[PDB]
Amino acid sequence: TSGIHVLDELSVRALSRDIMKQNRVTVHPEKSVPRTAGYSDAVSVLAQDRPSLAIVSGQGGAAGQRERVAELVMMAREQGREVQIIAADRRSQMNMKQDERLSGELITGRRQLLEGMAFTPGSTVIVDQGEKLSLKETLTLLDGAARHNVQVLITDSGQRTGTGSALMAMKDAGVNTYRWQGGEQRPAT
Repeated sequence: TSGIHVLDELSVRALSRDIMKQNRVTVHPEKSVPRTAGYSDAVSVLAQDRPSLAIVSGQGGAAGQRERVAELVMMAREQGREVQIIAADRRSQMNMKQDERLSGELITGRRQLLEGMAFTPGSTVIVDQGEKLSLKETLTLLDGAARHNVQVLITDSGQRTGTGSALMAMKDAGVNTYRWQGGEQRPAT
């Protein structure tokens, strides 16, 4: 009875549909209405809940959009929790830059990537990406961490014409929850 306001995905389901309503918003190029905050408010609220997992599409602004989702990472900075986040194909340049918080403090990126050991899965992951090649590689490693306290918050920059197709794209990255184990044992199949 109590604790029924938020469920495993009921909260995420409602905000995903409203965000898509602006994803294909009836906007004319003669007077395109900018609204980056439209999916910033819908998606940011879902992280305050618990299960971080939604869809977002950008209309204009590429450099400010990558730093914007990183503002969400600050909300985790105060909560004593680091998070792994990847921008579109522009993330490579961000690695040289973006030293205000992602210099190397995600969470299990220490021994699991360099020596084979495992790190306490308990981070939050959000991957904003126009290209889908970035979404699939991030998804494979994230699968192990998602078993514990992790989640996928992502945006996109190529769903303006096809958004539902992008959802299957992430699923094709190897992520598959069976019953006793997910796709953690499927590094490439």
